[PDB]
Amino acid sequence: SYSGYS
Amino acid sequence: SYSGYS
Amino acid sequence: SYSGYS
Amino acid sequence: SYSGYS
Amino acid sequence: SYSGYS
Amino acid sequence: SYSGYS
Amino acid sequence: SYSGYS
Amino acid sequence: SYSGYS
Amino acid sequence: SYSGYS
Amino acid sequence: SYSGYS
Repeated sequence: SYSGYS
Repeated sequence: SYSGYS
Repeated sequence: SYSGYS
Repeated sequence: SYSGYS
Repeated sequence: SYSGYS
Repeated sequence: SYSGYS
Repeated sequence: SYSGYS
Repeated sequence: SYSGYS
Repeated sequence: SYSGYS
Repeated sequence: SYSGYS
């Protein structure tokens, strides 16, 4: 998964 | 999954 | 799933 | 699912 | 604002 | 703001 | 702001 | 801000 | 996974 | 700011 800001 | 801002 | 802002 | 703003 | 799952 | 999963 | 998973 | 997993 | 800012 | 995993 990805968590945060892209 | 993705959580946050893209 | 996706949660947040895209 | 998607939850939020797109 | 809030966007996503709580 | 908050974006994502809490 | 917060982005991601908490 | 915070970005990621907590 | 990725957590943070990209 | 904080970016990553805590």
